[PDB]
Amino acid sequence: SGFRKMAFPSGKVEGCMVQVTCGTTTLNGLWLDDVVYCPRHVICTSEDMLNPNYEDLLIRKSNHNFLVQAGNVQLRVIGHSMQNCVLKLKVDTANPKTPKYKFVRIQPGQTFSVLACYNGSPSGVYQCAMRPNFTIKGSFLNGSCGSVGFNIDYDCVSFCYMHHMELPTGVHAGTDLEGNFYGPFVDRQTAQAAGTDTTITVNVLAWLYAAVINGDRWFLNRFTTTLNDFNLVAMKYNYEPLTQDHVDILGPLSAQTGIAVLDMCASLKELLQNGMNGRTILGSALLEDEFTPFDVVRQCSGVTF
Amino acid sequence: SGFRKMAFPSGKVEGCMVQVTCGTTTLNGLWLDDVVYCPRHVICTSEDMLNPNYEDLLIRKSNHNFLVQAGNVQLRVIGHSMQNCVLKLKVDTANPKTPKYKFVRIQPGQTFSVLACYNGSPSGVYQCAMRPNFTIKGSFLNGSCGSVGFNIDYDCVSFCYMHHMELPTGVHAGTDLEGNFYGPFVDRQTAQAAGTDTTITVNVLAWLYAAVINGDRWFLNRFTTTLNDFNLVAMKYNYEPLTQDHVDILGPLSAQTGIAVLDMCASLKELLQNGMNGRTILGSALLEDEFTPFDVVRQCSGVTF
Ligand SMILES: NCc1ccc2c(c1)CCO2
Ligand SMILES: [Cl-]
Ligand code: NA
Repeated sequence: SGFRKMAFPSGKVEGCMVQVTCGTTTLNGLWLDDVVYCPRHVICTSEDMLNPNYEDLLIRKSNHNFLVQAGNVQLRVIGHSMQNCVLKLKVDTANPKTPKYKFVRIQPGQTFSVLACYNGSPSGVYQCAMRPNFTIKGSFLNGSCGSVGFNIDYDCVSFCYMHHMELPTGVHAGTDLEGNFYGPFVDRQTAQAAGTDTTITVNVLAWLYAAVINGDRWFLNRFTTTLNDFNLVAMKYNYEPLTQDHVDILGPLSAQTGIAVLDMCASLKELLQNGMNGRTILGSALLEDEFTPFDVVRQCSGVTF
Repeated sequence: SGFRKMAFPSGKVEGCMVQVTCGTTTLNGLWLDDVVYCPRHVICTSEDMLNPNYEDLLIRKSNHNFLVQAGNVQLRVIGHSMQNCVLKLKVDTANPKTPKYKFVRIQPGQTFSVLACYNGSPSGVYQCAMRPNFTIKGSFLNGSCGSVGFNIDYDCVSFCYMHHMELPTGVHAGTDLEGNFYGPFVDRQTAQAAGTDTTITVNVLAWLYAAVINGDRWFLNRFTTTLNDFNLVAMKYNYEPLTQDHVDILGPLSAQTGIAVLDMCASLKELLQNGMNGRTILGSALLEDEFTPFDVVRQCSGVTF
């Protein structure tokens, strides 16, 4: 028993992290087969940062301008190109530690593990969710750009995030591994802000099921509700709308615990309208929304990688 | 910016996890050099759980009674010995993936990463603290025994915990890697119960310093306290006593933020009296006690906001 915010084991990704230096700028790269991926803003000085022309900045660069270190071994860059906001550095050696992998783009509300890295060395791992406002509430210091996020399904690593920047509120923005930003952000120093965030309803429900499975039941009640009724409540409390597909995804947990989703929606309605009355749920005084239904099932089932 | 419960990258430990089978029982083992460490209760049978005599159970075993599987490979057991509550199986292959490592016994309040494993395969990684009552609040299902906890300050893995059992309240008990239990617990199924747990005061103070470093000051006040008056108050809320050692340990964070340790104690006193009045600290509505002073310094910027 027990329920913890849990990251995937990070070993398969640790073996892919390299250090990329261009000029005075050092950050992290992802080395897979014979390509190192990193943010294209690595090629900017701080003046270009204000309004960069990335194709122009890249023309000046020769392969030898990119210093890439894998541990204490240098990698020789033999080609370079840009895809959206990522730079792709062709190297002369395929990574012998390349795992089975795919590039995937995730949806807001989905969770993933972040391997935070500095100078090509993994420093920590934690679990994140893509917020509805397309930021992530990460923990990142200067030098962490190019750190990546991922999930593991079977033996295949699905890379979903590469870290690019921090917004003024201290939350974080980045791209998928094809260099498309999550959210309405751009890689330059201009005025940018996170939009108003909302709470991930299906994830809060999943976490209430996790609580019940772990013996925390005080919030259960006799009442049920309807989607249209609940979604009016959700809107009022800045929760994402709950869809029928969300209800279906929670089906397993409803059958396992004997609490139908709209039964649990009635619990959540009452929590939103009245608070927790001094109690906690799974050790939290807040409603937790960064566990997906799959996360709850997986941790309450013991799946391995 | 940001502040997360952050585990160490798990890859160095992942490459040490094996499966140990004795009879009908399978759990996890830790393979370092040519030795596999696992809980000695793997040799218990179903009527041997209340008062097992481990010396008598072990003398009846031959090396080939121990099945050790490392990934797809069977390891050959060529010797065995018991040390306190751990079994040490000598095998005929040194683990080629053995990291630099040491065995460290930790004190209550210390944090570490847990690599949850089932059948020798890692499932996930999360952060735990050794509670004042010598339990940990983990996430462990049947088959998780022999999972380990560790830190990796620099490049050396300090192994500090091996999981043995779950107590009636759902919390977890285990040993150091020399097989000595944390707390008054024994590897018998006779009824035992964790002592009343308390809050790790020095860690809460660390986390409040983390909140100031990341730019939040709302909970400070104009007051101070003597160390003894602080302790007289905090023990009425089930907080651990704060010692001069703890005050010394917090010196660096005090210097970085400009807030004297006993002034931060006065802030904590008021937080216990008032609650948070609808506010949060580093995203939490409760006072967090599983970040040590060392953790905060490792994760936070060196420049206060
Ligand atoms: N706006 C994120 C960002 C961060 C660094 C950097 C750039 C953008 C361009 C030059 O270097
Ligand atoms: Cl310690
Ligand atoms: Na109900």
